[PDB]
Amino acid sequence: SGFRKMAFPSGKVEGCMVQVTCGTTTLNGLWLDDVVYCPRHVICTSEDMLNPNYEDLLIRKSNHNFLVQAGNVQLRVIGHSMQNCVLKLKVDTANPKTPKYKFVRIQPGQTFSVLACYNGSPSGVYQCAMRPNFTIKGSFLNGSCGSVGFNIDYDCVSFCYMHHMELPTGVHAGTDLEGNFYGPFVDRQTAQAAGTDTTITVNVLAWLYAAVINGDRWFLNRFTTTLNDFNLVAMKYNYEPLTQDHVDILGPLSAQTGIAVLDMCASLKELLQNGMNGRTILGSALLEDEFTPFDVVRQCSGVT
Amino acid sequence: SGFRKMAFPSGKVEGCMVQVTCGTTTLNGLWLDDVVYCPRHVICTSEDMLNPNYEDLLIRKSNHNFLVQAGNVQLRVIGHSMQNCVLKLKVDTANPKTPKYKFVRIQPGQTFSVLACYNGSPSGVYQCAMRPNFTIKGSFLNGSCGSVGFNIDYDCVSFCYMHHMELPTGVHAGTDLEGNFYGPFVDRQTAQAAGTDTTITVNVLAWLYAAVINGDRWFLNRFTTTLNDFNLVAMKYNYEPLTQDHVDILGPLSAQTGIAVLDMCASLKELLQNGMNGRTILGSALLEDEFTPFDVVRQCSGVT
Ligand SMILES: *C(=N)[C@H](C[C@@H]1CCNC1=O)NC(=O)[C@H](CC(C)C)NC(=O)c1ccc(-c2ccc(OC)c(OC)c2)cc1
Ligand SMILES: *C(=N)[C@H](C[C@@H]1CCNC1=O)NC(=O)[C@H](CC(C)C)NC(=O)c1ccc(-c2ccc(OC)c(OC)c2)cc1
Repeated sequence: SGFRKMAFPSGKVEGCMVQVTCGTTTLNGLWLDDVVYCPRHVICTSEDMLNPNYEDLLIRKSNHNFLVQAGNVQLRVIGHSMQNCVLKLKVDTANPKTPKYKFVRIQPGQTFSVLACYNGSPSGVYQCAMRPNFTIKGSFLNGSCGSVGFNIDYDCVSFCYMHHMELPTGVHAGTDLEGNFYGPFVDRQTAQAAGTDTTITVNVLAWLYAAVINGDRWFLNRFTTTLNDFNLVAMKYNYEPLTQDHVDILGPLSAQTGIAVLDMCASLKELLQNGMNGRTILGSALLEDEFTPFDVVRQCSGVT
Repeated sequence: SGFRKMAFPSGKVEGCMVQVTCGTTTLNGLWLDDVVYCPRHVICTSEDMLNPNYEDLLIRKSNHNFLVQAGNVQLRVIGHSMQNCVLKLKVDTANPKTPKYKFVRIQPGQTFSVLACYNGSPSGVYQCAMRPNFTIKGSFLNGSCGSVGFNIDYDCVSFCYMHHMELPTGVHAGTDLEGNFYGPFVDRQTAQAAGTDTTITVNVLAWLYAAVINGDRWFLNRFTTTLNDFNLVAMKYNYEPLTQDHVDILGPLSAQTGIAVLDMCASLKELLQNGMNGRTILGSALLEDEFTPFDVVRQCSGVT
């Protein structure tokens, strides 16, 4: 009965990772059915990444310029189209390991597992959150583009993220599986100012609930607050304003711990204004905000 | 170019997870070749866990009392033997998804990925470290026993851990894949005092090196120390004594950052004696010690 940052089992996703090569650039691709999805800047020369006119680059590209490798057995491309910042390649073979899958655009605050890939082979898996400024604080090196972010519900994989770029502040930006960027970002080597990153307030509260479940409960005080007053101090500390919707999501958690949601906001209020005083909650000296209420429940329920 | 707690891709391991049921108790099993490994306390009734005489329990067990399920297709047991705290069942079918595998006993401080399973289906994956007192601080609920810990080197899976038990301090204990417990623990519902948990000193230094690689470098001071003097303050702070062996492991990291290992020990010395002063390193306000020098390199190298 512990609590750690968990990631979805990656097996169902590794069976879709291929290596896509165009010219000299090589990256990762997602092979579902007879289609392979990859970032469109695979057609970019290392000097064209400064200001690329992607439309006048794809016209000079034919099918045979794309070398799709799934393991040491390569795939023949038959058709290729572009959708926003994603490239779609039609291959003469449907991936026999294709799972039940879905393309969903997630919302700021939601979490997902990331399968970091290099040259089409998986290197590792870790859990990420979509920050309110639509960036993510992942770990990515050269060739990691095309690695995807995903959730798993029983047997169906929800593909929500594909890696594209690293921002000047060290964080990361990418697109949904339809090629549409999360946030006001474009595939272009230029300084792109990410917005101010607020803290996902509803996630911090769910994390504090997972602590009470896990014996760590020194932070519960004898105070209380209202949703309006708690919100007022939350904006001074760059926290997301808590809505009645958020309160209702935490409700299941509130029911299992017997601590009203508004009373937990009170303990978080005094925690924000007075600090942890060198103490730690669930082995961290910071307030963690990359655990959605859903994540806490499924971890304390053994959801498979 | 970020740094997060990564876990090995789990795909090669999920293909070995089965459900093992004996009487009413049901847990997870590791199906490699024509053998299935599982914790021996599957033969334990919920009242016999207080003081179980495992030898006089296995004799009253035959082959047909063990229901091995791999998915919704069940396996017939033909032979069963006991090895320390592990149970081995001979099945009439070799697992066609068996990988290149190995059974290795790891050492305190080493890290491995954990595939948390329930009813034979995987629920998630996270990274763990073998604490110097031979416990681990994982996340485990009822039915998680038989979940394994593993490392992956190219194509070969190194099975090092199998979950057995939770200790009173909230941490976890288990065996190697030969049934031999890590530490002075036994499979028995009784208060088992874990030893004092020291901090894996060599791991903290490697983590500080990953920070310098990642731009976070406010902690490097203009001081220096010797291995002997640094060790003296390390024992007052319950840190593992640093050996010349540890220094040589960090060497590759020392070479990439240009910071002598002994100078990094100096920065860690003053960090231990003066605190972070509310600052954070790599997004944590604590000194992290679950990153081996190997883990840092492979993450900054894209090892697949
Ligand atoms: C995909 N394979 C990579 C993955 C990146 C590179 C290494 N780590 C990653 O996460 N994608 C890219 O390299 C894209 C190429 C585009 C899509 C054509 N570009 C970038 O990731 C990138 C990095 C850095 C800057 C940058 C410019 C100017 C700065 O000064 C203010 C600055 O400050 C640090 C950064 C731009 C684009
Ligand atoms: C396997 N399926 C489980 C997994 C455990 C239970 C829930 N979380 C886990 O990690 N294994 C067990 O339940 C084993 C059974 C043995 C091997 C026959 N036992 C325990 O995990 C266990 C838990 C707690 C105690 C305990 C006793 C006395 C205390 O008071 C001082 C105390 O303090 C908290 C704890 C013993 C054994």
